[PDB]
Amino acid sequence: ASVHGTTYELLRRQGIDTVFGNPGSNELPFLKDFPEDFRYILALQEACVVGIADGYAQASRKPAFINLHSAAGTGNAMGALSNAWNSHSPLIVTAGQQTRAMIGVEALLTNVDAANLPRPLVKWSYEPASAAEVPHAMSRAIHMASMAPQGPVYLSVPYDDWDKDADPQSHHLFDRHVSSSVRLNDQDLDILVKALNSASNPAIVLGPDVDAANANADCVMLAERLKAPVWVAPSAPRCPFPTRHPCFRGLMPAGIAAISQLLEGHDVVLVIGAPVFRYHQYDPGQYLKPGTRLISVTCDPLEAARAPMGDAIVADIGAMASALANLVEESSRQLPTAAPEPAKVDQDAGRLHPETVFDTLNDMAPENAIYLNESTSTTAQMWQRLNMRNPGSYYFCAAGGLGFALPAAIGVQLAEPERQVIAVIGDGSANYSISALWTAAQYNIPTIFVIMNNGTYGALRWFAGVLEAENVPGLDVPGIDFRALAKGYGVQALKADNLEQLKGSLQEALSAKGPVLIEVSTVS
Amino acid sequence: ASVHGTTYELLRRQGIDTVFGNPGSNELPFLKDFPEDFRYILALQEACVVGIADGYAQASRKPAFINLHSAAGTGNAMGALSNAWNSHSPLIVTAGQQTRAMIGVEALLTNVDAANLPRPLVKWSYEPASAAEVPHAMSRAIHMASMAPQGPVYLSVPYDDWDKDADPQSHHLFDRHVSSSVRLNDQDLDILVKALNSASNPAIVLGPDVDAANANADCVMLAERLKAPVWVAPSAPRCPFPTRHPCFRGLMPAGIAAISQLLEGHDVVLVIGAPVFRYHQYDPGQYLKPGTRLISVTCDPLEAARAPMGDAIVADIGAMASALANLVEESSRQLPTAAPEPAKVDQDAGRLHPETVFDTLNDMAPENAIYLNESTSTTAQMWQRLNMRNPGSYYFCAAGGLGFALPAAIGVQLAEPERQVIAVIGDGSANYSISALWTAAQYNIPTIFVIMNNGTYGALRWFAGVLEAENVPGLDVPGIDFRALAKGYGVQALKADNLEQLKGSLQEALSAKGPVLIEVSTVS
Amino acid sequence: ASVHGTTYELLRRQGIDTVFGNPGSNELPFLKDFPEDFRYILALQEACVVGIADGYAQASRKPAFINLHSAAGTGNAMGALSNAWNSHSPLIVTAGQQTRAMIGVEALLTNVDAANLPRPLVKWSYEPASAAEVPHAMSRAIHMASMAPQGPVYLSVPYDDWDKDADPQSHHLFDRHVSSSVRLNDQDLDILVKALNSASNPAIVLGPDVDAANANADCVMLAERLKAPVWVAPSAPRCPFPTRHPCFRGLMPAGIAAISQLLEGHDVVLVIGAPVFRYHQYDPGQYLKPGTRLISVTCDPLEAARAPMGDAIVADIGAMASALANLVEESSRQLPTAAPEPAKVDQDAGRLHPETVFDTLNDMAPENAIYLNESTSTTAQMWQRLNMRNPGSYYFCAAGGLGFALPAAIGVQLAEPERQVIAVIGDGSANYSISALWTAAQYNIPTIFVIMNNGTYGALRWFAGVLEAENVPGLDVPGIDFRALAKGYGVQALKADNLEQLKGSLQEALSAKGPVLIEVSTVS
Ligand SMILES: Cc1ncc(C[n+]2csc(CCOP(=O)(O)OP(=O)(O)O)c2C)c(N)n1
Ligand SMILES: Cc1ncc(C[n+]2csc(CCOP(=O)(O)OP(=O)(O)O)c2C)c(N)n1
Ligand SMILES: Cc1ncc(C[n+]2csc(CCOP(=O)(O)OP(=O)(O)O)c2C)c(N)n1
Ligand SMILES: [Ca+2]
Ligand SMILES: [Ca+2]
Ligand SMILES: [Ca+2]
Ligand SMILES: [Ca+2]
Ligand SMILES: [Ca+2]
Ligand SMILES: [Mg+2]
Ligand SMILES: [Mg+2]
Ligand SMILES: [Mg+2]
Ligand SMILES: [Mg+2]
Ligand SMILES: [Mg+2]
Ligand SMILES: [Mg+2]
Repeated sequence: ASVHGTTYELLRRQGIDTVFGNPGSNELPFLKDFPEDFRYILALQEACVVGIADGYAQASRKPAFINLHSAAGTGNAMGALSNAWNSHSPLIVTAGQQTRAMIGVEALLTNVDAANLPRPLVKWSYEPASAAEVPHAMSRAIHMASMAPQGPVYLSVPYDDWDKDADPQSHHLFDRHVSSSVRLNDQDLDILVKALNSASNPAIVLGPDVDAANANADCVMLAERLKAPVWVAPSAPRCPFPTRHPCFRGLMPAGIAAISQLLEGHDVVLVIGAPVFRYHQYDPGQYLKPGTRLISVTCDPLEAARAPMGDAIVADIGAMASALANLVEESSRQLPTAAPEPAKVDQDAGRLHPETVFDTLNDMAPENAIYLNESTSTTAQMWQRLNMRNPGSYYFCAAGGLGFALPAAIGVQLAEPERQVIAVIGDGSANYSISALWTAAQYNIPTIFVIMNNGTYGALRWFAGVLEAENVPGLDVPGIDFRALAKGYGVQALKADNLEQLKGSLQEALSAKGPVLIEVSTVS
Repeated sequence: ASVHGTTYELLRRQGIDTVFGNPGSNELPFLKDFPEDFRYILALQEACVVGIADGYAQASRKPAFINLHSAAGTGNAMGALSNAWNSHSPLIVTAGQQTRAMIGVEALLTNVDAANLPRPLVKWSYEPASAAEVPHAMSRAIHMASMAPQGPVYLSVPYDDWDKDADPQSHHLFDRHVSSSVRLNDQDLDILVKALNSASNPAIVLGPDVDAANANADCVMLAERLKAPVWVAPSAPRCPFPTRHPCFRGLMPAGIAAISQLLEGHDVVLVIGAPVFRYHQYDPGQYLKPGTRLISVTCDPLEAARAPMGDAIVADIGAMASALANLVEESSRQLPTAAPEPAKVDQDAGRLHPETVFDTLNDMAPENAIYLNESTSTTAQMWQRLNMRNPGSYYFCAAGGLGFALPAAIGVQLAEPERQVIAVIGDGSANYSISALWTAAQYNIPTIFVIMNNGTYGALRWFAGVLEAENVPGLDVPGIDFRALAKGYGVQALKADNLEQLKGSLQEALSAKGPVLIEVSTVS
Repeated sequence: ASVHGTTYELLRRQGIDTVFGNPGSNELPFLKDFPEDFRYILALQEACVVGIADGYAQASRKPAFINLHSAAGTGNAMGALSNAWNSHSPLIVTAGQQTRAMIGVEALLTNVDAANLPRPLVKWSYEPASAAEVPHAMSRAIHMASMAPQGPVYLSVPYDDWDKDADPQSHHLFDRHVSSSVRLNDQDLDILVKALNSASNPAIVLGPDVDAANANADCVMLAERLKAPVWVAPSAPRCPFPTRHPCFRGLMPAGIAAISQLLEGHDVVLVIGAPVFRYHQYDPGQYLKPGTRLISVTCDPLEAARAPMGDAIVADIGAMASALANLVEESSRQLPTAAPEPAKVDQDAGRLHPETVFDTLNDMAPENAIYLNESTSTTAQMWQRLNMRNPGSYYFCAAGGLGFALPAAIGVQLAEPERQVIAVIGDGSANYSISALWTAAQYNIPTIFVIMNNGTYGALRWFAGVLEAENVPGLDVPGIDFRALAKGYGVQALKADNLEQLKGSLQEALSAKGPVLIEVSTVS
């Protein structure tokens, strides 16, 4: 069989039925005779292609397959790959290369030294040495993306390879299964369990790999047994815990001093599925104050190695959370009391406070809504004001790279047609991947986009305060008409200039059959 | 003095007065106290930032300075860097890094293994080992970008470096001059001149480094003296010769067979400032037929090494073109006859043929117009139908990466306020860097954008023919309203649905004070 | 024709007739049917292979061809490649790779991600995508190594490629010539010449690229015309000037302060063919004192960019030295006074002072001897005490990596059979590449090896003084019998335990027909 036929058979046998792409000449021999059991999702720029695929992979908890055009297409996607690396997203990024005989003369569209292009943002990067072994290289890519710690991989394929005969041993690839579903050996697990049972004032911190593993419910059980407060680790890309559960204590600020203050007094701190820690802002102080032992469970050796404190165990989050939840004793300590309800902020008949927007969303959205956040100055309020009961309910750019949420919201909605996706995106952030809107229109993917328009890069004004930076250019973005941008790409466009309009526009959007963009005038 | 103060002094002393950027926290300590003799040009996404800077650099024939945000911002610009590499654009790309103390824990916005990120698309990539040596690193970056063969470079700077004391010997950097303005030694130059003088039927092929060097007029003199036909090398990123000069024979098709047939019969072919050759489509045949000797003058050792045929000389294009033009004898052969005028294609009262669009542009645009091309199915007709008499009159994505022309047209217009820039961009290509429109509106940069809307990726339909590729998904882009997109970013939007409307809209756009977008309905 | 046949034809047509190698399975399809007009030089370890080839290339002023075994062979040679990079040695390093079909499974002897292995120590590194284009890749490698600035390159070739059919257009590669023989344009050259003519107290500093270009005689004329003192730039890999010419001022110490003190009072300093500057030890101070302008002529853009001071011109050293020597005016100033003769140090009838050894060598060696230095604590004395009148008379590890001189002395002797090579090597340094001795015995290459045995890493004891480092382990190397090592590899072994024995052993060695090693007992 041809490399083309064999490769699509491998993909379908490994569970893949969707190609996210932006096409070019080097990809036509791969895309031709596109099989009837596959679907192609076109996006108009490669940051959008990868963002959509990323959302889809994160929500589906399965690998997503991408096809880009040579160096220029790969290059346009590299900011998106930076986020995918930090979120451990299983992305198989393929890019078409020139014919083997043209690479050395560097014909137009040659991807020069291709394997090096996406580094250091991929787990594995490769250009096969022969056409016949392309299916083997694709198998390697699929498994490298899917094994813990999951992440993006890159495969560059010369376009003349697809019509060649595949290695006739390729069929052994089709049904290979690779497991990383491992947990600490019994002897050492029993020791850890005794340490948790012996703690007088334990605390738990959860990161995004909990939600990726769907270990949320096991973490709820563990927190209830230990009667322990639970925080989400800073710079959170996902939500690993029901945010109105009595044990929940919210998002940790991404500051060294802020976090060691929160942990003080807790004799054992158990961190599960997070780096230790994804700090951000300048906030100097102690990593960990005296009297606290930290134990980290992570799926990623790189995280375990770089932690500045604590013991670590490298294992599967799902398997470890399930084991701990079922082995620890039920403590007779008092169960924590829930955090108080957020205060209502007064809202006059003018521009909307972000607190008003989140309170209104929480009042009106379905209880299984999925939120994406790229409204960078309002994250703390978002976490306080949205009740997110279910797994898979929150996404935020895991490497801080803007241009994630708008396309990712489309991919999430494609993966989860039964759950309403609502992306809350600042006016600045919306531009990075604005053309992704077209894909929602074209494929009638009913994502709701809430644009928080205050005319400025607001979070950068906050950082300017922290960093004592005055006379800084480039912080204001006046003169963008988001309803016109939405019309440009075929998406229904509503406005909300006051609270009454916000309520009406959301009511309408939640009743719509296609995607809807709401431009909200928010306070500066 | 501080690293901040010393670095701005180095930049101004080296002739830099403009920063193209999209800001973030790691860049605030660089951008604060922004000096009064500098200007900042904001763009909304980093492919746009780099495209604008690239157009500015290419048109101004001087380095452009860029400031991006860590890995995510750098990553978003990597497709743009692929084009810049191929066009030898002197781009100084700086990116802010986390504090030195935070890199090791990989805080959010740490650019991990930063120097490797932009490779292989840069000449030089570096992260300084100490704050005090940041000015030295910047000096190295400036000169690496500016020396032949010019190209992009990358410097990653931890944000805590800017407030530190600079090396007190940094002042030696300020006025360093580095020259690569070199040409072949007299003995070997005389040998080359004799070979040209005795050729019976010479031909000349010119590439983009001729236009970069402003060697165009010297090449006209050389062609007139040798009485030689002149072609532009394939996949042309720039125009190196007056396109209605009698010697001019047009753009070479980017095909191996096509080019060897054109050169057949010419005993000596002199290639100046081009790779040998930037082939593209599948078009197998001989590189060079018997009876022809090829001599290449290139500024780039990499080009010289990879040519499949001919002798090469690595030298400055300006210096070599000037020397040759002034040393060769005047041949008594007949001057080549000018190419025939293109035929006027039949045009009814409906959608526009591209030939009609180019004929109308050529009739109406000023003689010193500057064109950019990202209308990928219409390039051959564009070259035939636009009379471009002056240097610096044409730009096309040098690596074939879409998303170049829209932002680059803004940078070119900023560099050349006295020359009307007209970007001819397909409906597909327009989306890659659509947000760049905002920069033209905000800074009132009066670029004209002509969107050729035929609803499809037309060039990919053509490639599908050559590659015999049927049932290919993703080739159509219906449902984009470009007038609404322009309104979204504050750019005046006109329509042209037929020839009368095209004439009217162009007359208006040529009389406008700000940027204008014209959406032209073209034939499928 | 086969890839094998075509590749050997390319090598011979490009002037290569010698393969330096250590063989393995992946190289047998290349080495089989070895052409009768080629010679193979075997060495027993790959650092030795590369060092021998390096000496041969440097002395012959032409590229040398190397064949190593996969990753392990390449890896064993990487210290040698570090020296080759710094000396701009034109080395074509080929390494055999596994068959294409086995690279992806990573069979034993697969060179994984091969092109990245030798980086950053090579100008170009590549693994061809198709067998048919291996001759093209070899052409690229030859020209990349040979173009200014010359340096090592790497090509990894799957072993199944050699028997495949070569691209039948490969014959266009055979006679390609690339010239980098360029110099500054007339206008700017005349400006430089006027600045040199107007200088009141010029100084000249010369580096290794002068000797590589055989520009030595032109630099002598330039110095005589300008009546200027001449230094050799620090950490000198080669000798660019007659060391007893009256202008010669010796080797610059490799310290920042030391060099600015030496240059004080000189209004113009012209540096030719050197980095500015290859400092070594800690010696902080001013790079250049006020009142001194520095102008650097270098063949290497990387050197020009990183200099912390001065103007620079990137051009061919041969072409520029010849041009300047012939254009400058004869100065009316007095010629510099020759340096005084070195003093004779007291020498008893016991162990030899190094000064005694060098004085004796200078008294006895032929005037056209070629010296190599890897006696690290005695370099200053060697430069003061050896009269080297001719080009090509001195080599020292250009990156400071020990293991160079012993093998390189064999390659230099192979390249220059009419000049006696004398390598002066410390007892510590001798061990790094000791097995190279076998190649001298086997091929009867009559190098003389003078081992300076003082039982210690003496230069490191000096650095420990500068760095105030006490209680350092590993500085002594007692108990090595060099006469036994020489016998081990079949090289005649003599001793010199006092001055009379040194005189006798040198007289004998200079009359020998094969290689000779002399173990000299030197003071500690
Ligand atoms: C690709 C990329 N470029 C720039 C930044 C820096 N970024 C940090 S937040 C921010 C402002 C975002 O503004 P907006 O989306 O309007 O939200 P606000 O801060 O106003 O709530 C910027 C530009 C980034 N993180 N990623
Ligand atoms: C970044 C990037 N992605 C994809 C491609 C492949 N590309 C080749 S031409 C083309 C179609 C462009 O369509 P349009 O601009 O409408 O012009 P037309 O071909 O219709 O004239 C595409 C998508 C590319 N070259 N660069
Ligand atoms: C590969 C390598 N390893 C270690 C060193 C460090 N090196 C600097 S000089 C020196 C001592 C060499 O001793 P010897 O050759 O006996 O000469 P001496 O210093 O005694 O004159 C050492 C080990 C080096 N330069 N290169
Ligand atoms: Ca067990
Ligand atoms: Ca905002
Ligand atoms: Ca189109
Ligand atoms: Ca000249
Ligand atoms: Ca010693
Ligand atoms: Mg409305
Ligand atoms: Mg990279
Ligand atoms: Mg000359
Ligand atoms: Mg390496
Ligand atoms: Mg003997
Ligand atoms: Mg003896």
